[PDB]
Amino acid sequence: VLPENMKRYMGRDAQRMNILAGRIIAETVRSTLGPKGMDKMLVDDLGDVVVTNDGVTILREMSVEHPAAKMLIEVAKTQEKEVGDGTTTAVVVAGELLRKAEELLDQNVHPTIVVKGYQAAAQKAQELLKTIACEVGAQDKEILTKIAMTSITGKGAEKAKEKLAEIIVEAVSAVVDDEGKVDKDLIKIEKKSGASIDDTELIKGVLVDKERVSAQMPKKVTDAKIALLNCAIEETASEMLKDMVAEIKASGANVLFCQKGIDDLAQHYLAKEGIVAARRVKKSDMEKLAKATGANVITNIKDLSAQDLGDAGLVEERKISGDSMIFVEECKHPKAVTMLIRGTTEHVIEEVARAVDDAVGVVGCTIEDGRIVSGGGSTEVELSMKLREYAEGISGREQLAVRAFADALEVIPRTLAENAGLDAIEILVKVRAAHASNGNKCAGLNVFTGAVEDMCENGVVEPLRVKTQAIQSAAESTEMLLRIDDVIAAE
Amino acid sequence: VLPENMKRYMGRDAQRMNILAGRIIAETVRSTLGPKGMDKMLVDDLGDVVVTNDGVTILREMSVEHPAAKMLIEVAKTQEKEVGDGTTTAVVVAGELLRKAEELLDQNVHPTIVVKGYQAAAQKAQELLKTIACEVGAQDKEILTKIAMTSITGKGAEKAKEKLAEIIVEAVSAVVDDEGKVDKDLIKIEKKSGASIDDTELIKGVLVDKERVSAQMPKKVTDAKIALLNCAIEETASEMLKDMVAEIKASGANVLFCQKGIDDLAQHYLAKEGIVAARRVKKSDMEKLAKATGANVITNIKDLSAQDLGDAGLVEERKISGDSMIFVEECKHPKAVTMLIRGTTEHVIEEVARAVDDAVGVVGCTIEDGRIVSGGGSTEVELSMKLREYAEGISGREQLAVRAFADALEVIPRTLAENAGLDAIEILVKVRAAHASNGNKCAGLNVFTGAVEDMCENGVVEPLRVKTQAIQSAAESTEMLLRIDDVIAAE
Repeated sequence: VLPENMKRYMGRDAQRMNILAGRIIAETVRSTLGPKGMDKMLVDDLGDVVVTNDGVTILREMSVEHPAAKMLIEVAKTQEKEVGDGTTTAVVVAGELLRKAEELLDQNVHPTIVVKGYQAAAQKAQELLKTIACEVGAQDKEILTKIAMTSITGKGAEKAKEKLAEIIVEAVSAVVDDEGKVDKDLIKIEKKSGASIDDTELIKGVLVDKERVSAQMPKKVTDAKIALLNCAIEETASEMLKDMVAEIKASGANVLFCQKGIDDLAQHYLAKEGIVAARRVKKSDMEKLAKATGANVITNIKDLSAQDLGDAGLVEERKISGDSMIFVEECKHPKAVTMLIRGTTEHVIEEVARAVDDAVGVVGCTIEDGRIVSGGGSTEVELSMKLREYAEGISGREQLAVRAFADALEVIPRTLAENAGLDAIEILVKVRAAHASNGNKCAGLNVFTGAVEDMCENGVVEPLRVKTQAIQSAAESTEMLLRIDDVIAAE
Repeated sequence: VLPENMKRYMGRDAQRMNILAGRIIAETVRSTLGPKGMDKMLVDDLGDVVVTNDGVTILREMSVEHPAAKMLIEVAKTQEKEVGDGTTTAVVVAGELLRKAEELLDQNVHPTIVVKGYQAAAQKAQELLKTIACEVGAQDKEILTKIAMTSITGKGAEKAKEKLAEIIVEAVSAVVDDEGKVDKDLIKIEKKSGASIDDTELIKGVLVDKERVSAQMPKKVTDAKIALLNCAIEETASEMLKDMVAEIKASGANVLFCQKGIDDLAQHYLAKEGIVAARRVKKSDMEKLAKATGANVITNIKDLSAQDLGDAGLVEERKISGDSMIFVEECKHPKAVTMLIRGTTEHVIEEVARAVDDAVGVVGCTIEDGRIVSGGGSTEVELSMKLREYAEGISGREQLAVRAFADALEVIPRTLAENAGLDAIEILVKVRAAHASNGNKCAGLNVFTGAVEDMCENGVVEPLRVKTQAIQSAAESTEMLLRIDDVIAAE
């Protein structure tokens, strides 16, 4: 009757295997979300040994056995590539969810009915998540720097947060054309040693990774006409390589970045005339230096010409913490802007590089939705006491659906209390009571002193595409995994 | 007396082996049919994980042990080649039927007897299944949509049932010649993203997934003379390839679709005159472009010529969902018709394409056969109560067998009760009672409210192709399988 891999589990047998798998990797992930947790150390196979707190990776490495348990990576995985933030959230409440869906299924529910609850309480939840929404519109600066600070919390520096959420709002407020499309690609993040957390600056242009070629070429130009060649100023020795260099100084460059190198004796001519030049320079390089400086990007070094060519307000080669790089400031029309990040080690620079990228992301969310929620746990307790009262509206089995799915929304505000060594059942009361009466806004779980607070007036708050995706893609993922009743296993 | 590998079973020994092999099988797949059916998770040696509801590939895969047990995919396998519908039917009430034929076999009686009831209860079944007939005409609209929607139930969308059914009945009622006959190959099924459920349409013609070869070619032709050139437009570079193109523009091709395509230089000749072309277009989008436009399909290009030639109102290359496709509407004489289909992903599409193709197979039989019946258990419970009082008719052994074959028909209707988690006892007396009385179209078992139900007056009803073959194929399978009673075994 079957063959090829076959040991077979319906009903109880089934329950066990899909609950244990999903419970598992929740426990995994429970104590990594927000201010109150904690670090994990992986090791595979290659005996290789790897500290991390962040949920995707964490289930990536760990070669899994449970196939059912494999379909749950899948649901943290599609929350990182998309939005980013909330890996954690989508998933954890995807295992909790399921525990609670066990108590029932042991009431012999018709798995039928329990889904007929958590669907109509997904849906309603949409109508809830949308109103607690405390609308503040798109380019208001106050709030931009409260969505940006929350882009920077639980992090190796949330400290900076006020200087990492400023030159960020200036750098996305400066990129986006026709209010309501929201571009990342544009904001590069360079990371150099020396400073503090607050000496991060926003050069209206492009800061690349580039020496001066020829030691010839003046180490700084004033009002410079930067060229872009993506393609060859290599030909083989004497003549060819002279005709390429005397045609750059024919058109109008002082400044040249070529994605395709330089020889010796051709930088000697470049520096003969007062032309500086930057070798090997990356095509990442190229496009940024194009919108910085103002450039239309060419093919070769042989089309290089002042007209497809830029305008730039200072251009020095600056050695910065024992490495040379090329700056390109005062930029006329930056689409797209680089933010210099001063910094600790490469590790706190990188992070203030990621505490902008996911800041520009998340504000490219308050362009397209200029909603703002709910200071982490906040909107949960609100959804709580609404959707409880929603339940007294359904009737039948779907009663017992929607009640359970509210009371498991208290999962996340709970653990972030517990992790915090707090009395849960006091605060819960504190926050719930203060949310029905203040609003969206006001109604928080602050870690610190331990009591309900204005994540708003702090503000401490996060974008709205974050909360939205994290809950939907999670919620419907764990009702798939709900619903397979029959496991015939095998490799 | 018997080789190698040996071991031998009758009666006790046997009956248990067979039955086991029977029942397991069934147990498996019972809980999968109807409103109420649950997925399954296969896995082979290879490692490959696999999620499927449908009986055939269920038993396909799962590499089975017992050679009697092998005789049991044969019986879901035939049911899928012919109609499709019902795989689950034939089979499950194949192995139930075997459970109850156990009670009597341990009764001692004469298999000979048991069979002797089951064949008269087949044949009188026939007489009952052509009365519960609620008979309409075949090219009516009402009952065309009912057939249509009952081809589109327990599925991915069931949803768009009513939109799914509209454009399928106008696609069938435009195919058929000489109201008797109900061809399938004339209805293509094109799948793109963008839309909702209800907005899928019926292009009186053919839509192919090919974009314009040559980027001179005019991107839109008004009153166009489509060519069909299966041939080679392939010659060696220069000359031979030109007078191949210059022979298209001689004829009166505007518009040209080649089964083998177009080199280089040829494109840029095509595109120089005004002639659009589509390269490596299958034999499939050949055929249906033929019927689409009106063409007679030809050998080569060099034949592609005015009269073998078509009439289409509209031919634009329109990027849809991302992707660029060639439309071919305004179709004078479609014998055969595309039906453009918008939802979701890949997946909601390809389902609406499969919820049409079964919808063109089961309207190809109320052409067939003229004739309607009531899903999920009008016909079963009605057989029940009639075949029951046909027992007290018969006298003998046969008694015993006709009773057990009726009470077996309570099977299906009842599981779909249990699976909704309702009470089967109170329903089955309500729908029996309702069906004696009101009629063959009207005594149902709606899972949703729970209660007996005018199939007919909702619009949930199924073809005839359908219940006819699924009860035949299955009945006389699983009494044949009764009747081997010795098992000598080898590897």
